[PDB]
Amino acid sequence: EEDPIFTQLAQKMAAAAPVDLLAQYMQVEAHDWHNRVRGAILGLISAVPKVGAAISRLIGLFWPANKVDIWEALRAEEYIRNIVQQELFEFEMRLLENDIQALETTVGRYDTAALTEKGNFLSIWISQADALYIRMRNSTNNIHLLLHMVTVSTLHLAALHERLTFGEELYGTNNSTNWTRDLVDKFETYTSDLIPNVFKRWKEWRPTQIEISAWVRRGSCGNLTCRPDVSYATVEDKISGALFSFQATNRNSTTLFLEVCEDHKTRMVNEAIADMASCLSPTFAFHKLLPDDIQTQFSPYDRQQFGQVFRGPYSQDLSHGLWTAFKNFRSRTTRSDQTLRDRILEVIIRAGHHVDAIQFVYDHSNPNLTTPGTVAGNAAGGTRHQVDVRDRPIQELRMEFSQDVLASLQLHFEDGTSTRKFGNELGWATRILTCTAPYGYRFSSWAFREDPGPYRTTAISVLRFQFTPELDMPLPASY
Amino acid sequence: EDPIFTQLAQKMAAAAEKEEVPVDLLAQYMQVEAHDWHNRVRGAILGLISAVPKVGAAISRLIGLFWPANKVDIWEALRAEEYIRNIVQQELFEFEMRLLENDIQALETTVGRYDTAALTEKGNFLSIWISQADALYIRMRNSTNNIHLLLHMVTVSTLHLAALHERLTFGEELYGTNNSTNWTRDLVDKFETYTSDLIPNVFKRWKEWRPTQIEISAWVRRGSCGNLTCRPDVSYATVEDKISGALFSFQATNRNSTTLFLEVCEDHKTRMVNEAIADMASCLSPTFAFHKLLPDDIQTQFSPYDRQQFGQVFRGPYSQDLSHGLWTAFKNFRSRTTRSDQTLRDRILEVIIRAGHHVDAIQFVYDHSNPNLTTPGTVAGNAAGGTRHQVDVRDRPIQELRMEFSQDVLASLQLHFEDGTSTRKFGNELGWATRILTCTAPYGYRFSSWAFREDPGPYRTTAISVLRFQFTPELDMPLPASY
Repeated sequence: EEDPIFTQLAQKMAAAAPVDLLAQYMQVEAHDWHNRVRGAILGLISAVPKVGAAISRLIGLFWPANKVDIWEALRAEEYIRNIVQQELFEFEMRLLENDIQALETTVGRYDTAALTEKGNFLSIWISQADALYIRMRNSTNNIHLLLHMVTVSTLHLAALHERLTFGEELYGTNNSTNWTRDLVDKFETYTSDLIPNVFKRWKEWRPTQIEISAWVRRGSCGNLTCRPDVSYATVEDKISGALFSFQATNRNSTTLFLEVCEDHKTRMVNEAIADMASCLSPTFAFHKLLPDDIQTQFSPYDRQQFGQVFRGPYSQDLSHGLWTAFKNFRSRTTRSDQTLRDRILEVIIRAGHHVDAIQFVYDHSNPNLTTPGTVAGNAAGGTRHQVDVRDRPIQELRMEFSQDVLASLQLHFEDGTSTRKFGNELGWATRILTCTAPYGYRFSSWAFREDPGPYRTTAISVLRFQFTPELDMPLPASY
Repeated sequence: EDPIFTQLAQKMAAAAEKEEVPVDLLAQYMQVEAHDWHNRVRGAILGLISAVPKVGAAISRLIGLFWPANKVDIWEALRAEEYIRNIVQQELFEFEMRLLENDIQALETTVGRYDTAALTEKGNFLSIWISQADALYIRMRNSTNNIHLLLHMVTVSTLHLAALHERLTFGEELYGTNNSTNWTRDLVDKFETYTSDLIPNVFKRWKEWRPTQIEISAWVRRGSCGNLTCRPDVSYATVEDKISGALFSFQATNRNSTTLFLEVCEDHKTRMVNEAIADMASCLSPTFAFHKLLPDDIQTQFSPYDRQQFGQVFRGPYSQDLSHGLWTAFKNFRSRTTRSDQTLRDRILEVIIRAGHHVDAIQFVYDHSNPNLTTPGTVAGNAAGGTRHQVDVRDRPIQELRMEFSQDVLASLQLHFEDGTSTRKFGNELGWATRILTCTAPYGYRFSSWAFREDPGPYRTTAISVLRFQFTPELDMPLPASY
């Protein structure tokens, strides 16, 4: 007995025939919790001017009849395994169970209350949500509860928004100055203090779980041969479990492999920070709960912490698991594009057998003009492809590496459509890597390394992509 | 920088001037190093027959491969074998090797003494080599963790048979007497015990153990009507390999069952076991060349390897469903093949690929008793659909197959050849691949057969949704130039 959704998706792809709607749906499900939190916030802004209407929608998303609840949906978040230790926030949540049930009881009582009793339950809701967040924030394992803090802060500000929006209906008085100040103050505490500061503590911890080991065995002449010196190094992430091993003979050095190991650590930390930033990105929509007339007085998020996140770098060298020889490893970018403009209008790709050139083309203060990015690679080589990405944001970039350089590039758009693969039309890809936008973030910039390629022209050997929060990200239909 | 990387870079630049699709010589070299131990063992065996019969010459060649000046030794080359992490526990054979260190050191002393000795002294040292080599293998065989020393057994059995071959080949000028009858019987007897008893039987014990490291767990949390909602029943299942660390997770709401996900978890376990067996089979494949050490006139009297254990190994199955890590709903999972091609013929002459937007049909064309004729295999998929691509794989064996999956079916196929050249990608010329999977022949094995599952694709035609590839040992596999 199959779940009917898979049947409908198979028929929908037949009807369309095109986009892999099956894969599309499952990628939405991977971010179920994320979509619920965003869905609940968007509901508070868009919903009919009717007391409890938006809150009823929030309850439907967070505590549906036929689906997992918000707390267990949280457990299944795609990125969770790379950023926090499941077992630690499992323990903390056993201590918070009765406080969470109490808050849920109050949320339910507000929903079912007559208008004359709603005001009382909302006050209790506000207090309970406030206390529950303070508990999580004061916990020894607070950094592992960061997604639980996104959930509770959402419930807190939902109630504060409800109280301001419908305050005269709930209480009768005109205390809108107080109701406004209360929303603003708790908005500030979360978005300017508690979320950034706990994220900073988390960011200091995450790299400590990646251990670099370097050692040597001195050569030995005995009966049969003279065995050479062997220098070794390993970089292991205890969270993700990713392991990269290096060794080189006829060398006696504990420093030889530190640079490439540190580059791998930076890369793993980049991936971890981007994942966490994504999971916190729903809190960047709290800004939209503030009255329109004061929205320009507040930042939607802490730009130092969340303004810039990275995936990669990517290279043929960075993909190899176990080295038996010492190479001049292409393990990081050596050139960064402009970052001032954070919206891409076009991507220019020159390509023949390999990728000849990449240029991001950004927006301009004057919306009629554009800001040409740095030209990576050979500006004269191959065929020039101008991909207009106005009205189709980039969701994923696929890179193929061959002969130690970038062989091809392909863009995957938000709606699931894609470009042609540019370069390596006929050839075999040694490595295939997919750079996926952190959910809630857009491509904002990039960095690269250039090297002489096998055609004795400038090739792109290393790529790293930079992202900034997307404050106007559309949700899937069902949300 | 190691001078090899600059050399490889220059060679690819030279080739780029002439060839439309040049070979990744860098990747090619690094894939040879990934199997350094394997290549050394094969190179050592081959060198006994390859060399014009000259006393000590083949043994000198073996010593150069096993204990070089500017590379790691045979024992540490072993540790770095690509497949090792999927098959054996390193800590367990580390523990055993510490107990065997002084015996290995003794055998190595004797090998060096044989190599450096004058002709009149060589004979004595070779006899000591034989005794020490035999004794060391029995210690590994009798070992508590013998299954984890299988690659070490491959190494010692090579050293043991190398010496027995040397004694038969040069026995007259070593010892003076002609005892070729006894020397033949000794080589045959040890060849037999290794290839027909000890390697097959320890492999059987290993094969019994490897599946036990894969755990399947199923449980349910029943629904609860409290204050604010009625929480639904959730059914869970997991399949985890404690060796590779591979983990696949399943859950479905509004279902109360511990049986729902057992079939898909069992199919994952079967797939994980397939990949492990193929990995280990590859590692033991150099012992299949022991046969070539036997005198030409008796080679037809012996099997080069145990066909039941090593005749057929598998990689996959591969499908879009099988690649997904965490499921939040129940699907009719496409997790195993439903139809296997013929297996009687085990040499492929051609692969026919029909493709349009996706792969329409695949057919393997095998050898025939009559070398003028062929044996067309079963046609998988839509025999009429797409553009027909006939790939002649006479003179270019298949090293790797690349599969792209999109819309729950096979979107494209691409062939990677032994020499590093490839075909075009057939299908999905302009599209985005949901999943990309590479099926790499176990090193020492060639593609011998395949199995598949068919499903209706999005274009209302028969599509290929699941692929599994079967392999048989390649007894005439060439070595890289280096070896």
